[PDB]
Amino acid sequence: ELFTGVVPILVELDGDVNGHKFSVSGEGEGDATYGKLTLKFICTTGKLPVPWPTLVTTLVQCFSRYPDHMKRHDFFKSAMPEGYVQERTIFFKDDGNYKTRAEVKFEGDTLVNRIELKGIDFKEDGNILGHKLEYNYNSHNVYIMADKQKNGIKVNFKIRHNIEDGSVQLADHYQQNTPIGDGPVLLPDNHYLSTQSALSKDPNEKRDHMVLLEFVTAAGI
Amino acid sequence: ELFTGVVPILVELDGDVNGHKFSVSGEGEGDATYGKLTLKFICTTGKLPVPWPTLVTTLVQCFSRYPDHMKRHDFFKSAMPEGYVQERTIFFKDDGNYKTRAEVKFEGDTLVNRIELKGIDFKEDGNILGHKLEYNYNSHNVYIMADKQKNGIKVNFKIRHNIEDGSVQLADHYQQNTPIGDGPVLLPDNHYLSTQSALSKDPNEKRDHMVLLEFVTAAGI
Repeated sequence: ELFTGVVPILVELDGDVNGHKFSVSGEGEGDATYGKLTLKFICTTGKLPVPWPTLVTTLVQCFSRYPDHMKRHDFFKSAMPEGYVQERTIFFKDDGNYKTRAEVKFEGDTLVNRIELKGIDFKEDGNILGHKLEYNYNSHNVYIMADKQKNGIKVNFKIRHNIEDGSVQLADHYQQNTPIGDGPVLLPDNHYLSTQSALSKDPNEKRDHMVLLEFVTAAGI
Repeated sequence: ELFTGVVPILVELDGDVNGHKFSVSGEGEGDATYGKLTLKFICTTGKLPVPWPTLVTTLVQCFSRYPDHMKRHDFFKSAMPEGYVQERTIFFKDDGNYKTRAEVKFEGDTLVNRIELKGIDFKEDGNILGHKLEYNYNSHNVYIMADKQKNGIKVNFKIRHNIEDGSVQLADHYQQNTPIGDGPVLLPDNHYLSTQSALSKDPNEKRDHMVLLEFVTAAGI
């Protein structure tokens, strides 16, 4: 019953991409029982140097709806409330790469996801730094597998960001999660997470930001 | 100022696919100024014979946010409140096809979209009738062009529905819209509509249904 109700969420990211330093603070709430996520992110350091869509996977998979018969495969919720470290190496096809480390744990009533991001090799003529990506999102299947030795899971999927000239920027994701505590955690059978995401703005919001709504449901078992 | 506020929406579809007759009633509201759409659809004839995702494009493009400098390209809103007839021939790659005719007009305070759908050639072993499609949606760019002679627009795009085995069902859309009134309507320059859609369920909803949230913004000018 840690996630049985609507849980408040706080996201804090400090990043660095080709020297361009910035920060993003996010607020929202998620309903696990429904896999619904509702968040708002403001770029507290001015104008975001990178497209908002490229930070979507970075800025809380524990809010996924795991159907009843899969509750024994929910590593995310089983690491709570102590948490898990989420690391990723995301490769933007024919452009730079992001390296992010984040710890997502409960801090009282709020589920907090603190992250650090470093991105490099981004061409200044590229989609990413060129800001040639459209403000929208597709739906992908996120693949999970247990990592026995490390006592976590290995996750992996490819994101397809849309470019304004009907092209598609691919972004390969290499993700790993380990619990932060020493208590046993649920190591799951192979399965994926079907996730849908939608980006919108906010009229009454003056600062640079992104509104993100997202639905996630576990499957493959 | 017909669409300046939140407008209520009513969708009514009666369909026939390979003989399987059914009806879908939908309710919701849209905010044009924001391009946000929020609708809920119930299958009033029992269990929907076709996957809910295949009816998404069928079940009100006048709720798109047309940035200020494009208000002269908004055919949809310029046909109001009298309306427009929206016809489509959608071809499901390697499977059947849908033929839908719908009139969408204002009926008092509510924007009503009444539709008739006939689908044929759907293989019983196919994705569609086989219900092998996942309950989710991608984002596509809907292409508009004026149709001088007919006094409307020709619209066209391809939808990529996801299949549970990481495949992609393509669905070619051939759409045409003509005003219902004889007053002059705005014929637009070529441009597209960037649309994002997300499907979800509803806990307190017992009947067969689909919850659809959708963001649309005009571009290409």
